[PDB]
Amino acid sequence: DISTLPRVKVDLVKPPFVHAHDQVAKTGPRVVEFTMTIEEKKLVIDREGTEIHAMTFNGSVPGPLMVVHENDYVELRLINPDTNTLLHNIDFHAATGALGGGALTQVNPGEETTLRFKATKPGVFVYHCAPEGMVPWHVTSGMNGAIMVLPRDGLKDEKGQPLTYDKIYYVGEQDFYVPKDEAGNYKKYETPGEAYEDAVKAMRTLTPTHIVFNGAVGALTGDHALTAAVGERVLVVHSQANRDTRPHLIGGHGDYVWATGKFRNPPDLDQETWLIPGGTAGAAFYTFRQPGVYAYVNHNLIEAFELGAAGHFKVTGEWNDDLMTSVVKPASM
Amino acid sequence: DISTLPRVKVDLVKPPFVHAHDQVAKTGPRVVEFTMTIEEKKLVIDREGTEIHAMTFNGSVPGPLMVVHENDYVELRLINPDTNTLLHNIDFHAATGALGGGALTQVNPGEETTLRFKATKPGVFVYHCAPEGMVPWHVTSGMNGAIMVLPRDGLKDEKGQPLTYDKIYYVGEQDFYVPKDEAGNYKKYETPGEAYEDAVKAMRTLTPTHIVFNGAVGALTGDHALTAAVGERVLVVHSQANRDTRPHLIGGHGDYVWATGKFRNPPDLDQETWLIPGGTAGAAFYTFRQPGVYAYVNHNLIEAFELGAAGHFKVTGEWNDDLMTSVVKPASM
Amino acid sequence: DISTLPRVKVDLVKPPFVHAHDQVAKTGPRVVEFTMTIEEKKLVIDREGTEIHAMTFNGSVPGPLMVVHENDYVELRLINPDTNTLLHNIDFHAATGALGGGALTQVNPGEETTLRFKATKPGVFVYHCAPEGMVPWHVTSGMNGAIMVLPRDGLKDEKGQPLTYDKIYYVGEQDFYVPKDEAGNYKKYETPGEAYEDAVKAMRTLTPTHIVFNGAVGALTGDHALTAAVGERVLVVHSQANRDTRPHLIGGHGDYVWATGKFRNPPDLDQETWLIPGGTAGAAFYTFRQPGVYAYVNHNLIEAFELGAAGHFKVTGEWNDDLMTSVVKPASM
Ligand SMILES: [Cu+2]
Ligand SMILES: [Cu+2]
Ligand SMILES: [Cu+2]
Ligand SMILES: [Cu+2]
Ligand SMILES: [Cu+2]
Ligand SMILES: [Cu+2]
Repeated sequence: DISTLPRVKVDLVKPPFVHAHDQVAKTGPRVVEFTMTIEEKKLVIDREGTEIHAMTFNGSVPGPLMVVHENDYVELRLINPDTNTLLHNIDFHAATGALGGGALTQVNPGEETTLRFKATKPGVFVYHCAPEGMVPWHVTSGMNGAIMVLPRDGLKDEKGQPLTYDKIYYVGEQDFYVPKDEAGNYKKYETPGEAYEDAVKAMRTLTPTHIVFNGAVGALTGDHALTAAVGERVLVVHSQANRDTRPHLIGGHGDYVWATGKFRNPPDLDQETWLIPGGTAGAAFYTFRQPGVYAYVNHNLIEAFELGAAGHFKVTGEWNDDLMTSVVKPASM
Repeated sequence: DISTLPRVKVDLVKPPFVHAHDQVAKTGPRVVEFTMTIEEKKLVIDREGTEIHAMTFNGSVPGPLMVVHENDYVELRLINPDTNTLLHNIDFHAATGALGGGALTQVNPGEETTLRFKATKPGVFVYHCAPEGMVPWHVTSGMNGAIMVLPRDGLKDEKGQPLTYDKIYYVGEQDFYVPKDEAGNYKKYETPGEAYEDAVKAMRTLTPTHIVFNGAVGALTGDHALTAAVGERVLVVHSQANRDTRPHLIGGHGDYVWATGKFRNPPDLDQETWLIPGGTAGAAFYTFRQPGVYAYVNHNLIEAFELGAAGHFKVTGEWNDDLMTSVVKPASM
Repeated sequence: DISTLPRVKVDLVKPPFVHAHDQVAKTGPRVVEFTMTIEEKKLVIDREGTEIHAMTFNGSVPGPLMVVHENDYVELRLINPDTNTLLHNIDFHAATGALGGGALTQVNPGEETTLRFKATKPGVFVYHCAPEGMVPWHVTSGMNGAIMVLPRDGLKDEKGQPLTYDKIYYVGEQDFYVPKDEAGNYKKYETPGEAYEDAVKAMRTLTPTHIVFNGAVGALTGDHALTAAVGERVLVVHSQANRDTRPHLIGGHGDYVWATGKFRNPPDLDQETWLIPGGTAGAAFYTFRQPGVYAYVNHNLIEAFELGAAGHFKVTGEWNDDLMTSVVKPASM
């Protein structure tokens, strides 16, 4: 009887940060309450000032990471304010039935709905909007995020021993298909409805114009680089709702990787690069051993360095000359 | 001595259905006899009436699923009637030697041949036509299917416990490259030979014009949706002879997945989406828990919903409100 | 104290061959010394005579395979002669810190440097050039290779039993983006610097013009086919620094495959085809059972047979009619 269960309200945070949670469950099963408000908004996605009409959960691309434990119930209040123009819904890949919830959560502007589902399988999972006839358009306008369903006893390695992370970040990777004219310049529009046939044509090329982390070129750089210290254990959750990616930590590794995101499987060890298929969330665990700047990229390096799928970590601490050293610094022959 | 073995004749069925077989072998090793007749034919592949010259095994795209057990012998009588125009052959990825059989099965119109091979490795495997100099053209005209080599003791989970399916379906996914003129309209042709240089150019774009299940947009919908009941265990075999795909059951999961199709490996558990590389067959096992319509898609959602790689399941039975429920149906604020 | 360790000098060989090494380590940890000289050079990459300005480690595309054991130190002397025009560096995916070494190995023409790192994780790994602001351009001009870090006790199967290879080959797969004019003809250039904005535009299409093994169409054919004998155990290391590939041995299998290349994981068994993500090296072990010609391909068959990603094995020995035979050779009905 669900009404006998504790309820807990979560207040979400903006990616790449993740709301507070406990790895090992400190309570029995609960109903975990979340609220998200849909926001259609203009977003500038590159250095050149290219502007799109983004479709967001809670104002960000990606939407926020939700965290529960296996056999909790997720109860989502989804709000579509009357300042929006389009119908939206939500499909959770974590959920069972009704198109992931999509068939039950169609909200017009000015409506809201509350969906409950049981989180029966542990892992990281994509969620995304999916309105009938308009699915890729909403997804590729930014309307996707992820949910993490932790095992009740937290994460385990390939030998069943505990893995505990000190920090967690969520990297949402977004492929955009900004329409171009014949000469190759992007079109700008007053409303989201002003793209539709042009959006379909752009999408049908299967060639993104931009591929970004956290909604824009350079979003995870500068004052907004990810941070860690030497010795810290970091979990990086990465999602791609529509298109394959291949993450890589330049200067590091994925010590334990669940490339397709599902924690009942043993992790793959010592990965250089891993493939997260489109429509999937994955997770990588790494312990930093060297200080300095790292680049976290999609290792199609054109996608990384020309299209935008690159971020930075800035790591503090002690350099280890045993692991790497410059024996003879660059100099003339 | 092969002549001392039983012979059994199989009569194939059209995809997505699968001919009758036993999961656990009820006999010793056998010579399993199959006959396929090659048919070049016009196929309408979309709602707009786009017509191609398809190259088929047994009249369908994909070709039919063949089912044997490990250490059976497969004996295929391959017929190329004189009503066809092209030379064809067959390469079985299940087989060892002679380019999968391709070097031994070149048949001109008006010829036939009989190939035998031993099915030494368990799994699902692609088969496809592969004539020297014309390989991608034949494959991407539809001339591919799959073969399942079951372990003699049937399928097993990650703990070595039995997995028994109640129903099986075969989803062949086909990338087509229909040539376009400068303005973007498809060209139509009187004969298969009328494409060749234009076909090569279309293929070299690496951008399919259509990606379909069972040979056409919408083929696995309506009266031709896949069916199941709540509680039934379903195996879905999926193949892609040329290009990566990432299947996903919208509203469900792959409870046990062999993404690259080979049954001596433990399955991956609880998959949302999985990557089947081009040139591979994979298999997913799911037990339905909720009734209703499900969409089975390639989760590049542009490929699914714009290019055609989407089908439906229609599931009968009892809705489970514990797993999912609408707490507050969509309504005005 | 590293100065107390033995030093051993390796003399590299041209791909697809691999320098001499021992699978099971016959010594304790060592400092393994390598020297590579960067060469910018014109390369003809296809049958039509298309010429690019390649950027190479040691004169070849790919760069040579380096082989060490886990917990050895790699000490690389990297030389950029004054006959080159560009700055270069090196990032080892095997290494920890400083962008894989890239931050420590920037060499102008006329400079050299010596980097040391500890090979702490076993596997095959990509290495590539990565100069700030010019990363994909250098990589997709050929400036990448791989390093194998063997476990000290050699390779093991999924049951922890030894796997010993008789022969090893290294297949580097390269995506090139040769700029085209409006009509579709390739542009030719006097210097590497003559591409830059045109190179970026070509890359941004995400559509390679050529995908080759060992630096050219047909490089691993004819007198340069790979060779083996029936009964021989062969390890094929395959790398792709920028773009996914899906290798397949036509007529064979990957008996044991580490698709993402990391030897602390059990291999996948009986693969038909496997996905090596861009930015990764993988390895496949096969025992030949049939003589004849095999084709080793990327199983996007357009990429193989139209764009160049195909090579051959020529295998000597005894045909096994139990595994495959032509029962009735092609003939008229
Ligand atoms: Cu939406
Ligand atoms: Cu989805
Ligand atoms: Cu054919
Ligand atoms: Cu094949
Ligand atoms: Cu370089
Ligand atoms: Cu790299």
